[PDB]
Amino acid sequence: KPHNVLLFTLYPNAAIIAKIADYGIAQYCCRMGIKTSEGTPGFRAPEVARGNVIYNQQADVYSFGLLLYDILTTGGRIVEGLKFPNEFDELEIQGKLPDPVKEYGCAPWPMVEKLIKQCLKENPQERPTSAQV
Amino acid sequence: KPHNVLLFTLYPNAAIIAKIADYGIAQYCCRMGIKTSEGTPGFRAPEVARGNVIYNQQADVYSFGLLLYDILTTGGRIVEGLKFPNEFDELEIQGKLPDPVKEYGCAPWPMVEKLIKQCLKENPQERPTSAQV
Repeated sequence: KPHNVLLFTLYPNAAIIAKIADYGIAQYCCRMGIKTSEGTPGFRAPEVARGNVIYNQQADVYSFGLLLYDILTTGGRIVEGLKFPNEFDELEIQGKLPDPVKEYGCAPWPMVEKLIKQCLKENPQERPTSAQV
Repeated sequence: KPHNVLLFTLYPNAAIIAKIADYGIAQYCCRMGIKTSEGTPGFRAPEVARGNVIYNQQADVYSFGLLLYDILTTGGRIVEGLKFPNEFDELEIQGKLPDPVKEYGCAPWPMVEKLIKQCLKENPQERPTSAQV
């Protein structure tokens, strides 16, 4: 989520800025996948939302994509999700999300809107791996 | 003065933070000294204040000392100098200045209070050179 990302400095030309915390539901996914479905609604992969699949580490890429969608449009959809958590979760699980530039009115960043269109596909095999992102 | 010093970033672990500007009265002091007395009252050396001496580059060290006195006690005396510019100039020219820790109430910094006691002496020959500071 945009809440487990910790900022250590706001100076752009630093060496360490962002860090990751809150490893409460981190598990082991070697080759066989995972059956338990956990994660905050609205930041879950489509496979994580449903409880009838065995998903792999690549379901964590979708969440990153959502994070990059919130980083891009300054957390625009998180504010609106407070009013409608049901629509929040439904759209996050489904994948029918608005174009980030069109609605929230941000300066175009065409080389990360491509990532946001890549690592949000409903098919986990098509999303880039974490080493490719 | 603490007005010709320009800040380019407030991140301590940078490479360039402070810079010097406003070279309006910068002159040439090879070996023979200078006779003209110029500079903002309250930031001048004792020799600069009087107009009957031939001072050298080391009269610019005193000003630096005053700057380090304002950097230390967060520009304490500059605020009080607005109410009494005459006392401001008189004390700056004379040299009878209060102990920075005692009056303005700052955390002790004993290795820069030594500079403020060194490069504010009434005898220009005793102050450290700019390469020693």
